[PDB]
Amino acid sequence: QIWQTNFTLEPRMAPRSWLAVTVDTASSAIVVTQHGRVTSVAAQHHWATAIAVLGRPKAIKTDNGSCFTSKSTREWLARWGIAHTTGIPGNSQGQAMVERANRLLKDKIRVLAEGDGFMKRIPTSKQGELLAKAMYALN
Amino acid sequence: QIWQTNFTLEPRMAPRSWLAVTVDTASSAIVVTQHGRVTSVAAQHHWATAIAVLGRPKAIKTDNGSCFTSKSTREWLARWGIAHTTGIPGNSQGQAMVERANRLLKDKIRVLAEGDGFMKRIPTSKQGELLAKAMYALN
Repeated sequence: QIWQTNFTLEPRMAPRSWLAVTVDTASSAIVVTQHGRVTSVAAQHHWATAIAVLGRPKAIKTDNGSCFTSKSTREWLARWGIAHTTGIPGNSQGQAMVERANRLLKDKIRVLAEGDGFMKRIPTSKQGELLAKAMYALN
Repeated sequence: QIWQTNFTLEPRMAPRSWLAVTVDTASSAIVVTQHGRVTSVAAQHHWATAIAVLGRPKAIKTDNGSCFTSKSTREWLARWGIAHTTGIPGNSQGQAMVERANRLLKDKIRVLAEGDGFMKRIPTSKQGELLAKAMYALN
């Protein structure tokens, strides 16, 4: 398994509107979690969840954002025995599949939310299940 | 897919020490989430997560706890098209596999926690990743 991971901003999910998104490259399966801020520890929390969902990957591709190049994240990945490659934001080889997942997720979130009567932000108490439904639907 | 679901109390995970545990009967895969209280909505939040991890099941077996027999939970399951069977707490046919999962999970949580130097409660900031690690290890 080789994953692509990024963060994408989704105000429908505010306050925890920073979505950490992983796509498994061979299967196209997605894992998404919500966060208040993009940080090294948010990335690590996200991947911990993703490992529990998909298994432990051999490698993860990210961009060169601080949250991915930090000593903390380097060490977390090493502790897990997961290889890491980084490129510039949006590079195709390492980020095009996760960027597609971002777009698919945002469209799905919008459609579900609007279907439930939410034309703008999703009420806080409804976000977790809606996000899980979007993940289910896409996978 | 037929699941067995229950709640089990794990003080190492306090304050959100109520663990909602699902086992997929054919694969023995487990999904676990943390909760502060056993409620109908906690069960629903748990299953929403479980569907995102395992897929939508045909049926779920639980005990006859309030959180499972409520109008709210009946309706949530119906909305999802998931059949439900209930029995007395601990009944074998519908709860023995999830009770085994409870025991496997609690042992794993203890071993991981003690390995990290936590002889009693796990620090709050460390619980989510430790729980995800336990789920990964068991699956």
